[PDB]
Amino acid sequence: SERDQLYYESYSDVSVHEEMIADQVRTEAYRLGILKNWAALRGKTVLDVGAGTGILSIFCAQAGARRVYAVEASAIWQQAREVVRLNGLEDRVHVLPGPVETVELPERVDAIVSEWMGYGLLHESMLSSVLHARTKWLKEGGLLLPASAELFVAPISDQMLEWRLGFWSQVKQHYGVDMSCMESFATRCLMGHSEIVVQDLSGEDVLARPQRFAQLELARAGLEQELEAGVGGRFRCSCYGSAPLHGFAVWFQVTFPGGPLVLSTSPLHPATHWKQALLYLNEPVPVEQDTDISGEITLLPSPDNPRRLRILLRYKVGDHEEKTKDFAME
Amino acid sequence: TKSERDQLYYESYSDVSVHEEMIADQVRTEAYRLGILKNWAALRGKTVLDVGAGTGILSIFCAQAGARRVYAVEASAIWQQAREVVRLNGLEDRVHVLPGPVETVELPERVDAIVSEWMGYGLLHESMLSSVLHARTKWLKEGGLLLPASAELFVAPISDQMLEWRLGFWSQVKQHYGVDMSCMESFATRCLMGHSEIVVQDLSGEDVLARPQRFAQLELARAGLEQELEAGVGGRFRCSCYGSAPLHGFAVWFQVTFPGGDSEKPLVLSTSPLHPATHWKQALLYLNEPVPVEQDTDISGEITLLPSPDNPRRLRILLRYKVGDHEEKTKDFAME
Ligand SMILES: COC(=O)c1cc(O)c2cc(NC(=O)NCCCCNC(=N)NCC[C@H]3O[C@@H](n4cnc5c(N)ncnc54)[C@H](O)[C@@H]3O)ccc2c1
Ligand SMILES: COC(=O)c1cc(O)c2cc(NC(=O)NCCCCNC(=N)NCC[C@H]3O[C@@H](n4cnc5c(N)ncnc54)[C@H](O)[C@@H]3O)ccc2c1
Repeated sequence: SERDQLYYESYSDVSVHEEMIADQVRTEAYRLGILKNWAALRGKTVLDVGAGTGILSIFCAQAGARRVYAVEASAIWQQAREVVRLNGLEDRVHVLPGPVETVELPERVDAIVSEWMGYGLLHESMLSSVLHARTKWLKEGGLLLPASAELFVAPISDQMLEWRLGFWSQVKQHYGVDMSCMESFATRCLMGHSEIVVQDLSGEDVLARPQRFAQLELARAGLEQELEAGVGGRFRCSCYGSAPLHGFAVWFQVTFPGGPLVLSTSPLHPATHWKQALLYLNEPVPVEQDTDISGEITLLPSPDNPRRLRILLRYKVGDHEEKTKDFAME
Repeated sequence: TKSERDQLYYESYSDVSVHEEMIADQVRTEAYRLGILKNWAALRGKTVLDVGAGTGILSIFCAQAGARRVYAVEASAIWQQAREVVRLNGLEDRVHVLPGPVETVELPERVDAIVSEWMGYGLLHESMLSSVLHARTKWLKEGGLLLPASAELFVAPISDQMLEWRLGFWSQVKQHYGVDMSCMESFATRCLMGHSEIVVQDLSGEDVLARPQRFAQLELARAGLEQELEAGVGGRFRCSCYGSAPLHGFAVWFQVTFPGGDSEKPLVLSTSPLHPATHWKQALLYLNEPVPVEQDTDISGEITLLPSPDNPRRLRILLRYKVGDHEEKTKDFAME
């Protein structure tokens, strides 16, 4: 309650809603994903879980929803009421303040729309709120937007990290002072920790074919029990070539029903504010073409904080013995 | 507490990231390189104290400039890496890395010169200045050399184009997505401008609304400078706007100046938005809301850099200001 209240009012500031709507890959994907469901939303009722400024609710109205209930727990709900009023939709889009867990809707709804994903998919873990509203207020077999999330893992050779490690071998060319001996210290500092690092990679950093290691269907009942215990699964892949293996990037996509539109955070797709979630090994591990990497990745809430993402990594490079690493978000 | 702050600072400077930023800062590292090498005559065969040596790169520049002995004093765990950096370049006979605070180090001798890179954001936030002044009094010989010799503080009124774009962003949602969100503008201004925090951000010359005014100078060689630091480094200013724009507030930045010696022309390391970027960026002091001004609009007031009452290392800035015919206003800022 102390946490929930502190977590909600982190969204009472403009900067995080600005960043979300300024992410055009995200916002266009949601806009299209909603509008493309015009046939299934037309004449139907909708619950926007965590409506924020209310922009997703208004796309739902544009898709022909007859009513949208925009439920928002933080102070930003006042802005959304004015946005709705300003767009002339106060008769069809109803901003209700409070947590979706305890708000009273006038009715069960035909559809849920929500943008609930955090870093590494489940950090902040608003997903439990969405699934709570599904059970309580979505009608049987009702539409969820997006409908599902897919998790991906790929082994990586991070060019940024390389450049930072090799920075110390370059100081001589720049200023006449040799500093190559700092490299191992830079390695321990940048890789030896146990934090999930949130950073933008590109296709150049991907060391093998991405593997989908879990799918979460939002419409599947009892998925709330699974989240507390951890979701994820196993993977196996083979390296493209020779490079220092730095670890793994984890990312996700969300899929809207076809009416199929996919919002991807892959480093092979245009960048989003989510970037990717990097799991560095303690030190770089040389690999070559067809090196076999297998393992298991599990996304869990942290013991100390149920909204903080933790990731249990088990891996095995070639024949170098199975290792594990325990990661938590900063 | 102080033990909380000191442990957070040990841990920070014991980590590679902050040193990578300072050395990657080519404007800074190169100025110090030229500023030191330019003073070879003063430094040839003399002794040097490097206050806060970090990785030792400044102590090595000193040895490269002809110094016979350099004491490279560094309080964080990074002293161990600097010891290896000195050994790698074959300098451990001339450069001695000593761990710990400069306040408690014991040198074998007093020194001919002090070099230090001690400047925080807005010059004095997190400042190692008091460490440098303490080493000056205790270890520098009479008439010894200080590198850099001085710092100067500058203020300018600003129309921050990036801030403008964030303020107008909500007015541009409809053209992009069909949803009118221009009612958000007032709310965004309150968030982005209504706080009392100093914001550290890069600006360009396009942001500077009037001639930058130097309002203070710090001459490191002056004994009893220490008393001015606790009461306030500050000064008064007046300027006239270049043209029409919304006035968002003021930018504060600094330069430091190395003595000429061989060339007599003084090398300046600048953090002005008119000069190449550095990691110090600028300290922005936003008004509660934009104020429209035009060509030759008068702007005047007083700026005082102070320590915060709760934390002496945390920079506080008192801004008193007057825009044209508006009434004088004040706003009290602290670093986040
Ligand atoms: C100086 O600053 C820095 O340096 C900084 C550092 C960062 O690390 C920064 C990180 C950022 N990124 C970030 O924060 N999030 C990116 C993904 C987030 C995941 N959440 C999500 N999808 N958003 C929509 C959620 C909306 O639903 C509401 N809601 C929640 N539960 C509810 C419930 N039960 N009932 C009703 N309403 C509920 C919320 O109130 C909100 O309106 C941004 C800025 C950052 C800045
Ligand atoms: C037993 O020791 C502990 O447990 C300890 C105790 C402290 O109280 C600590 C206090 C710190 N605070 C601090 O650095 N604030 C500055 C922030 C902006 C300005 N920085 C800048 N422009 N360049 C930094 C250049 C290098 O100067 C070193 N240094 C700093 N002050 C020093 C001193 N008195 N003597 C010797 N070396 C000192 C740093 O470590 C750094 O590498 C850090 C670490 C500390 C460690």
